[PDB]
Amino acid sequence: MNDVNRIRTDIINVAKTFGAEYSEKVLDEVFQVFGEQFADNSFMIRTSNKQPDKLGCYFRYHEEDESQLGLAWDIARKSGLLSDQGRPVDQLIPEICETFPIMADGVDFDVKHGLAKIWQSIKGVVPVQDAFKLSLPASVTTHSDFLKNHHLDALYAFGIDYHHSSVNLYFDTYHPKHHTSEYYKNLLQDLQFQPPSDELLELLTNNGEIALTFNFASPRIERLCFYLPFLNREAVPQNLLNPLLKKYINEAPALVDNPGFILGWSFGPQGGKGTYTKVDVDYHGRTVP
Ligand SMILES: CC(C)=CCC/C(C)=C\CSP(=O)(O)OP(=O)(O)O
Ligand SMILES: [Mg+2]
Repeated sequence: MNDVNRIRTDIINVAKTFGAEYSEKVLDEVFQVFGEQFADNSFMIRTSNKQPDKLGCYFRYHEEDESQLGLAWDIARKSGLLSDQGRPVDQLIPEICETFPIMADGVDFDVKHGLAKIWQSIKGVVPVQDAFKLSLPASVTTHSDFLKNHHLDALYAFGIDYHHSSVNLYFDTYHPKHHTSEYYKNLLQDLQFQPPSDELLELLTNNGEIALTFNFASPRIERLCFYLPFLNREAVPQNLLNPLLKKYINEAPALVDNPGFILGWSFGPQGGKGTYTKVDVDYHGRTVP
């Protein structure tokens, strides 16, 4: 119903409040094809401090209704919101669906630039080596031993970023080392990424998902991401947050009195790009639990 319009209104108010580059011409075209999937599925609105003074704004949804799997890529292609510009990421979603059983779908949207990402989550966990036969970046295969050595072993999902022509591999935290802070300090050190704070190293002991980004332009792992859920606003560690992101924890729209959040900590090479914070609000309240 109006549920689509509440959502669209909320995104626009979020961008305007937090200084995110946005286009309504682009938001309209997205909502024409997808607005109903935002009302009917697990749905989150994200901001990130990729720049210190201005948050960018994204909105995402996951489809887990089995009968609807693949519909998102079909309607993104058919609608024209995702074109096939020949780039190496353009074949990845078709390759994934032939190789693995798919259990959930998702697409990510940039509020200025439109459709940014497509997700596929495997039916179950697979050894990351099973992915090596895809046209993934060469940096996945060349890092097979690193992956094994840090138990980034258990692949469960893909993100295909058509904006940055990169690939996120998502790993389940199966190993007892994945619940010790020392592991995350040593992983980040082995990558020569920005070391994390002590507050975050303690929180990371409860960590749930680890993601790594590969791109076709680089022989290097580009960045990694840790993710943690938080049951409501006040559960979120205020001290690890940009005053703009503290604000977002307090004002972010939801269709529920006190929504949960997923936070993401992206780390990149020390002294470079890729080390910032992502804040997703559980807009229906039915995703973090
Ligand atoms: C829509 C759902 C269920 C989850 C989306 C948010 C989440 C916790 C993880 C995947 S989004 P992410 O990999 O963090 O995107 P990038 O930072 O790689 O651009
Ligand atoms: Mg659904």
